[PDB]
Formats: sequence, structure tokens, C-alpha cells
Amino acid sequence: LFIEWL
Amino acid sequence: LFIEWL
Repeated sequence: LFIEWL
Repeated sequence: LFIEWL
């Protein structure tokens, strides 16, 4: 599971 | 920016 917020 | 990989 990969999550990114930028 | 939101990125999800499951």
C-alpha cells in the first residue's frame, strides 16, 4: 500500500 | 496532490 499527499 | 497504489 502506497499513499502520498503533497 | 494525492497518490494511492494498492
